[PDB]
This record gives sequence, structure tokens and C-alpha cells, in this order.
Amino acid sequence: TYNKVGLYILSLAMLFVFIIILTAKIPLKKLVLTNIVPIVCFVFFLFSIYFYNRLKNITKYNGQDSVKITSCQSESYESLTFLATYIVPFMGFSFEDMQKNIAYLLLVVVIGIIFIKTDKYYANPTLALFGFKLYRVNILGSGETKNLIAISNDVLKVDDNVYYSFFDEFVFIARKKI
Amino acid sequence: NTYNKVGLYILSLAMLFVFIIILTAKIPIGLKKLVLTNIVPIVCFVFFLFSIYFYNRLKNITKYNGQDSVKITSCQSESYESLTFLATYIVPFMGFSFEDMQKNIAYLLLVVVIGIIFIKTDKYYANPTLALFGFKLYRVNILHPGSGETKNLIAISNDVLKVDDNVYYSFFDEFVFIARKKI
Amino acid sequence: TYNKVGLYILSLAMLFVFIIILTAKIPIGLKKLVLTNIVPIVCFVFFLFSIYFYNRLKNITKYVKITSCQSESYESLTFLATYIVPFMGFSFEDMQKNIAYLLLVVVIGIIFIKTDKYYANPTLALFGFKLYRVNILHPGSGETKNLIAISNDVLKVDDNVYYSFFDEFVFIARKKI
Amino acid sequence: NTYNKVGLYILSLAMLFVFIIILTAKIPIGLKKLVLTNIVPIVCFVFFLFSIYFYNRLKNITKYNGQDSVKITSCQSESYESLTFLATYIVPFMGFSFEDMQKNIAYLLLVVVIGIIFIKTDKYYANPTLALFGFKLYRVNILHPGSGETKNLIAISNDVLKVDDNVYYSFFDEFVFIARKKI
Ligand SMILES: CCCCCCCCCCC(CCCCCCCCCC)(CO[C@@H]1O[C@H](CO)[C@@H](O[C@H]2O[C@H](CO)[C@@H](O)[C@H](O)[C@H]2O)[C@H](O)[C@H]1O)CO[C@@H]1O[C@H](CO)[C@@H](O[C@H]2O[C@H](CO)[C@@H](O)[C@H](O)[C@H]2O)[C@H](O)[C@H]1O
Repeated sequence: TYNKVGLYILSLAMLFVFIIILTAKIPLKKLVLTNIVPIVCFVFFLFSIYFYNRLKNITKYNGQDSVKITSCQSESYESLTFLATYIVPFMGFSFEDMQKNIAYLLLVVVIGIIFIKTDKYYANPTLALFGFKLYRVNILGSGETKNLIAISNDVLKVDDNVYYSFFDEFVFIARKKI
Repeated sequence: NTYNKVGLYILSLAMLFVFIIILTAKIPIGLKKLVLTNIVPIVCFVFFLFSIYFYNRLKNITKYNGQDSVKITSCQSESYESLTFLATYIVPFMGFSFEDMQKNIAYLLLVVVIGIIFIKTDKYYANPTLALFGFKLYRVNILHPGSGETKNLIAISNDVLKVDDNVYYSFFDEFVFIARKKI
Repeated sequence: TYNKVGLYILSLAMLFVFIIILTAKIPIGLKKLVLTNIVPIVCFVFFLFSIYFYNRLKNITKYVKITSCQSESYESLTFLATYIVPFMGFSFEDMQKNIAYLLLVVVIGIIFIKTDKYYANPTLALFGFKLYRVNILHPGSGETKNLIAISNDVLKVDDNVYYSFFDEFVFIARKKI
Repeated sequence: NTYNKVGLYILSLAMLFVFIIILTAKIPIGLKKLVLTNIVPIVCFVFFLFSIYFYNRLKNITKYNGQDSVKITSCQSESYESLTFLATYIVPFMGFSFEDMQKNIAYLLLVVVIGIIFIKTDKYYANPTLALFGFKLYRVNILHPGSGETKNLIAISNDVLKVDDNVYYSFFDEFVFIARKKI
């Protein structure tokens, strides 16, 4: 599953637009040699667009059905991920001096280690602009399935057809068939 | 009615505008020069009159000529998340230097992006600066007499909501509304 | 009982030591040297006021049965409100920054603490103070409930202490041998 | 036993020393005045070597053998108090450009006073930087085969603790200890 790093690029997906705005020493290969982080962020933005297309067409396949939807509930977001991965790199990447961005980019490592769990890096509140929503679904053929938090592009009513992909053993992708 | 939805968010960020005009302004007549070196203070002042306008709108929205008297069955205090304060107000006090307009453009884009996120994830009342203007969250259950029943609605009002007293309503979405006490 | 400002000044006692170290600009000394550092003069006057309030709070209680006794679990949010943010604001070399940080002190005053439990700053624990939750029973009708004590010493069930009532929720007491 | 307590607190304040060393360090035969010019990274390097010395000391407090075996009756998770991260780490990140030694002396007094409250109020293990070195809190009801039974003690350990397994006690106060898994 190489798409696991695809969601994390799609998790940020708009911070790379901010670094283009923030660090841009525009007035030739000299201008290419003066700023490098804009080029890296542009490559990552293009990769984010490609992973968005892959996540868009990744649910359309020949997989012969998952389940009818059983009892489920909403999840909502964790704002600590948005304070960790989005505000602090934004403050790191605008200070100049070459010596403060290293400190703030180590602070984001410290917050990512000690304040949030390893598996809960997919619950980014930035991943709400692209029509995404999580529902915790108890899937019950397929078999018994519990504690599987599903990424969905629409609402999830009960007792209806749904196609599935798989992302991890905690998370997966679902699309509603009518 | 999503126009007032972004308006609650822009009302809950007026003290940020006050912090910006306090932190930024360079007051020593002058006409063009005083306008030119202070563009961020007058922009945040325009945003401040926008927030005052939306305060006037949120005060006047309740008397909508409906005269409804929906009663209260269960009510309990919700409180704010108290991280939405840290998500919008930690920015100008972490050392952000308002020197070039590129950084101010990036900051305004961050405010717009965080507003779109907070609108879409149903966290536009979660900012704890809403209690500064006076607004208390109550998880309340209205009766809606004679035409059905609702469940698990979040109400914002500037007065105390006890149990079993009829109120008005002014809905934002299907989940969030605003009441005031009948007198 | 105006002594609520007595405990508030004693709560910020070690803060005024910081501002003396921080914002003083002492290098021949004239009256001008006194008049530039007006803020250290006010902080020193408040420090002597805190010394007086320490000497007064040493013997406020002058000349009962205790039922419940639980720990209080000191809140750190009052420490983030009134201690580290004025220390941030008071060293920035221009007036607008401390004005802004004092305004944020006001904001993380009213909008966060819901200030009736402002007494529980952990700087008081430096000055030999401990907090306990108590229900009082006495032949003074014992009617007060959900009472919280601030003391220099530990308490337990049925401990003879002298009440020195402070507010609706607060008193000061020590045990009797 | 307060020496081990302030050792645990100064082990918690380790990435702050690393952050100060990163944040203020002047990168520019006779070049021997660099110790005089760069005094803050030198004293923070001395502090960092001290912090790793208390870490190496705390790694083998439980190595002291006395044939210790006590049976754990219950286990939970307490988790670090999230607010105490902001009380010791917000100083070099909410501004505070390092300057003449008056401000550094004030910051040293603030760190010392922070330690003086945090020892007295029993919130030295509450710092969440301790999980970076690897430490998981477990509220344990532990029964001693001996004089009596103890209740509601907070345990710090480098291993995961299950139900009914034996540990080694290294009591700081009567409330906390650092333990290792029986093997
Ligand atoms: C401008 C400068 C000053 C501003 C200060 C303003 C206040 C800021 C404090 C904010 C803050 C931590 C933020 C940490 C900093 C983040 C990195 C910082 C980066 C910069 C370097 C602490 O907030 C405080 O936390 C205390 C302990 O949590 C709590 O006390 C309590 O004591 C008793 C229990 O011991 C108890 O009995 C008592 O009832 C309480 O009261 C306090 O009431 C509360 O105010 C809030 O964090 C909280 O905890 C989580 C995260 O850990 C996180 O939510 C999680 O849990 C939810 C439960 O449902 C769940 O719903 C969420 O899904 C989940 O995710 C949220 O964030 C927030 O819920």
C-alpha cells in the first residue's frame, strides 16, 4: 500500500501553497539557485494533485461488494493535528536567519512524537476541503468487522450498498452505491 | 443560511483585530503617508467595523417576526473546546514580524483557510472568544409543539437557559440554532 | 473582608522579583536614574506590600470540626495566565508589545479561567500552602457546603481548627494541638 | 530523596536545552574568545551533559538488588498533563530574543522557580517531554507481601505493564516510583 504516503501528502495539500507565498525571492538559473523550497513545494503540490486523482478513482474497481451499512456514528476531527502540522511549520518557514526554522521544525517533531499518536496522523482538519468525512462503521459476505474508521465522500445512512477499498487495518475508503 | 455561519466566525475574531492594530500601528495630519505606512491597521479596522456590524446583526436576528414559543425539555452546559483559541490567536504572538506584505498575504490566506475549515467541520462556535462578547453554549432539546420533535441541538445565547421555559429560535443549520428568553 | 487583594498580591510575590531583575536599567547617580525606572519602583513598592501581607496573613486567624478532606489538584492554567505571559510581555523593548501581552493577560483572564477560582495559583504552594476540600459541621449551625480550605498544615477527619472565613468558598485554618 | 526528583525534572528539561543550543549559537591562531562571546550555548551544553548524567543515573536506580518482588493487582493509564508542556517550553518560542545577561539571568530564575513549584506541587513527571525519552505512566494498585497494602500510586516505567506482573520499587516519595519489568 504505497497510498499511505499518498494521504499524508493529501493531508497537507494546502500548506505547500503557503510556502510558495511565504518564501519567494522573485525580483535564469540564478533565481532557481536562490530559492529551492518553492521548487520542492511545487513538486509536492503536483504529487498531491496526482494522489488526489488516485484517491478519486481508487474506489471505482471490480470488487464484488463489501457490506450493507450497519449501525455507525460520526467521528469529528482532532484539532491538535491542525495545531501541530499546520501552524508550527508555517511559523518555522517564515523567520529567515537559517537558525530559527531548524528549531521550529524540531518542535514539530517533538509535538508529533509526544503529543499525538502515531496512527492518528490521518485525522487532519485540513482534509475537509476536498469533500471528505469520517464515519466509524461496524461492518457485519464479509464477516464481523469492528473499529474500522471509514473515509467517505458523502453521508452514510444505514442498510444500503457500499463499495470498499482498503488503506490500513484501522482505516479504509468507502463510496455509496445507489 | 451559511452567510451568518461565517459571520459567527468573523465575530469570534474581533479581539485578534484589536491585537493586530495594537501590535502593528506606527503612530508618531500627514494624509498619504499615514495611510501608506499603516495599511494593516486600517484593514484590521475595516474588519473591526465588519465584526461590529455582525454583532448588530446577531442581536437583531432573533426578532424575525415569527413569535414562536418552543419549550425546553432538557438543557445542559456544553462549553468550548479551548483549542480553537490556540489555533487562531497563537499566530501574531509567536514572533510573526509584519514587515513584508508577502507574509501578511500568507497570514490572511491562513485566516481564510482556517475559516473554511471551521465552517465545514461544524466548529464555528467553538472559539472561546465568543464568551468575551457574551455567549454561552447549551446542549438543549426543544419541544417544537404540534409539528414533530428534534434531538441534540446546540444553542447559543447571551442569557441563562434553565429548564421548561419557552423561547424563540433562529436556525443556522439543521443542528445549530439561537434562542432568547421570552419575557 | 478586603483581604482578597491581600492573597492576590501574595500570589504574585515572586513575579515582582522577576520584573526587578528584568526591566531595570541601572548602570554617578542622580534623580534621573530614579525616574527612568519607574516600573521597578512600583514593583518594589508592591514587593514591600507583599511582605506586609505575608506578615499579616501569618496571623490573620486570632484568639471547629472538620468532616471531609480531599486533595485539590492545583490548576496550571492560572500559572499560564498571570505568570509566564506578563514575564513574556515585560521584556520586549517597546511599549506596544507589553500592551498587547497585557491585553492577552486580560483575555486569558475573563474568557478562560471563569474567575472565581483564581485563588488556586501554584505560586502559593511555594509559600508553604496546601489546599483541601471540606464540609464543615459546628454548633455555629454548620450549614456551609462545598467549602475549600487553604492552610499551612495538613488536615484530616475531625481536626480542631480555627475558622478565619474569607469568602463563600474560602477560609484559612490551622490545627490545634 | 528530592535529589532524584530534581534529577527527573532536569531530565524532562532536556529538549529545551537542545532548543536553546540550536536557537542561539554564533557559528563564527587565536580564536579563543568564542567561549566568552557564546556563554549561553556553553552553559546550556554543560546543562545538557548534566541532564544526560541524571538520565544515565536514572537508568540503573532499579539495578540495585535486594530480592524485590511485588504483585501488581491493577493497572490503568494516567497520561501526561498537557498543560505543563506550555509552562516550560513557551519561553523561547513566544519571542524572547536572547540578549544581555539580565534577561538570561531572569530566565534562569524562572526555570529555577518553575522547578521549585513543580517539586512541591507534585507535577515533575507531568511534563510530556518524558515520553520522548520513553516513559509511560500507569496508575497502579500495588499490594506488598509484608507490612501493609498501598493504594493509588503513580508509576513511571520504560516497559508496558500488564496485569499481574512483578516490578522493582525505587520510591521517590510515598506516591511515585520508577519500575522495571521482572525478568
Ligand atoms: C496564548 C498562550 C496561552 C494559551 C493557553 C490556553 C489554553 C491551552 C491549553 C489547551 C489544552 C492542551 C493544549 C496543549 C498544547 C498544544 C501544543 C502547543 C504548541 C505550542 C508550543 C489544555 O487544556 C486544559 O487541559 C487540562 C487537562 O486536559 C484541563 O483540566 C482538566 O483536569 C481534570 C483532568 O486531569 C478534569 O477532571 C477537569 O475536569 C479538567 O478541567 C483544563 O480544564 C483545560 O483547560 C487542551 O487540551 C485538551 O486535551 C487534549 C490534548 O491533550 C485535546 O482533547 C482530547 O480530549 C478530549 C476529551 O473529551 C476529546 O474530546 C478530544 O477528542 C481529544 O483530542 C484538546 O486539545 C483538549 O481537550
